[PDB]
Amino acid sequence: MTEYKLVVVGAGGVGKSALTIQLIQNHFVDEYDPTIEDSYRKQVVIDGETCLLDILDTAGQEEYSAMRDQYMRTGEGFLCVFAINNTKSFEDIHQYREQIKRVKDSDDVPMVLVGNKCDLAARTVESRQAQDLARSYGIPYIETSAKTRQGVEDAFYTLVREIRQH
Ligand SMILES: Nc1nc2c(ncn2[C@@H]2O[C@H](COP(=O)(O)OP(=O)(O)NP(=O)(O)O)[C@@H](O)[C@H]2O)c(=O)[nH]1
Ligand SMILES: [Ca+2]
Ligand SMILES: [Ca+2]
Ligand SMILES: [Ca+2]
Ligand SMILES: [Mg+2]
Repeated sequence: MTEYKLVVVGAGGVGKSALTIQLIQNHFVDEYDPTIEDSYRKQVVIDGETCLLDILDTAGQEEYSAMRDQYMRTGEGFLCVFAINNTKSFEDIHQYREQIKRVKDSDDVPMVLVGNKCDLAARTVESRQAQDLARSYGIPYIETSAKTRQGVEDAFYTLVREIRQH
């Protein structure tokens, strides 16, 4: 079976862990525990292929972002996450993308842009704005909620499909 090495990156609090944990363990994490670096592994069937997802959940806080560069180097695809109720996290995305380009030493890295927390009504980032950004990078935009499960499978699976196009 093929292994896919997925990396989840973005600002602190945007819901990286919650998204990952919702995909792998099928429940919502209500509390906020800042992440250092954790991995998860699940065998899944995606478009007929049995594959091993290896997911690295990275830190978003400056204080906890110690070995992040080194860990991200082996990533085959990256989930770039912001929260639709946090404009600064959307503004920060470019910096995460620049870091992926450094760490992979390449212009062409499989990525998906993710607007998380789409269950909340306090939207400051409109879909159209995220779509444009994603369009400039040549990647898709998917909105997700880790709370309701909406788009969660779709976002990670799309990322596998992006890696397959590489
Ligand atoms: N309503 C809602 N809340 C969410 C969602 N995703 C995450 N949260 C909430 O936001 C907080 C932070 O989520 P978490 O996954 O820890 O964020 P993170 O990106 O892994 N934080 P860090 O970068 O510090 O590791 C948690 O209290 C969590 O319940 C979502 O889709 N909807
Ligand atoms: Ca819970
Ligand atoms: Ca602001
Ligand atoms: Ca606005
Ligand atoms: Mg986390």
